[PDB]
Amino acid sequence: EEKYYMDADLLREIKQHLKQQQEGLSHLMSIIKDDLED
Amino acid sequence: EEKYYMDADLLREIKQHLKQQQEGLSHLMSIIKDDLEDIKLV
Amino acid sequence: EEKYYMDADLLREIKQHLKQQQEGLSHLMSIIKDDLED
Amino acid sequence: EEKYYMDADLLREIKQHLKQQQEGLSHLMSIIKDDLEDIKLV
Ligand SMILES: [Ca+2]
Ligand SMILES: [Ca+2]
Ligand SMILES: [Ca+2]
Ligand SMILES: [Ca+2]
Ligand SMILES: [Ca+2]
Ligand SMILES: [Ca+2]
Repeated sequence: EEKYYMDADLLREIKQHLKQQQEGLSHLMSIIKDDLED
Repeated sequence: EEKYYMDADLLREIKQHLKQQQEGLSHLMSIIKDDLEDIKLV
Repeated sequence: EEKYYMDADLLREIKQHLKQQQEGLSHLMSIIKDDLED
Repeated sequence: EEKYYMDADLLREIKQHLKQQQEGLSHLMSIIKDDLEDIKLV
């Protein structure tokens, strides 16, 4: 079972990056979605 | 059929997103690399 | 009305980046979502 | 309550995503900057 030790700090930073990226994309969609469609 | 105008607000928000992505990727990749690399040749 | 000229190539690259980033995040969610929840 | 193990597959896919993000941001930011900057001092 291949697995990787990490501290809570590193896992938190990974989680935060994914969350913030999604939030950013959703923010952009709120501007550009209606242009992609018309 | 080949050229577009983009509104200022949309361009501003895109540039801000890309800048923030970049700052985030750079930090995250550096800390992942340094934490997982536990033995390094001097 | 402040606006910015660009060619189809540049707009396509912007669109592709946003689409590919979303796809990547959705891909990661298909692995990590059940860990975030339990 | 302070340390974790991450499975190999999840780590692999995260690293791949970050690498791909980075390659994409670098390219996109460079072409945006160069296209919008239309006058440059020699
Ligand atoms: Ca719009
Ligand atoms: Ca407009
Ligand atoms: Ca370490
Ligand atoms: Ca999982
Ligand atoms: Ca496991
Ligand atoms: Ca130009």
